[PDB]
Amino acid sequence: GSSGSSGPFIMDAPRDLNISEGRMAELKCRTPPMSSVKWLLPNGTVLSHASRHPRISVLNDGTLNFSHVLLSDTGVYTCMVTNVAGNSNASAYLNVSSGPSSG
Repeated sequence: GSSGSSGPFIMDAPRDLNISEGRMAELKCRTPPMSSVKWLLPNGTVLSHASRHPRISVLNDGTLNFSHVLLSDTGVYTCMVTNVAGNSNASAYLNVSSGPSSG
């Protein structure tokens, strides 16, 4: 993001999230109309609306849902945003702990 008040072309940017393994997670991310939204994985790859990934599903708004995060999914994700006006991207970390959140 650059100096100013408006900022990048991301109404909503993702932030470090903490979830357990085998649960539904989501990355807060909002993108404007007529824009290319995607997500890069810490494993060396990128997904997008087109992608037919079962777990990693990119919603319209531009949110990254996870049917069930795995201990191997733990890492850092980056959301790319390309628009005829400008280009911007954000990052975030996802923690996956094996087992539920109870005693």
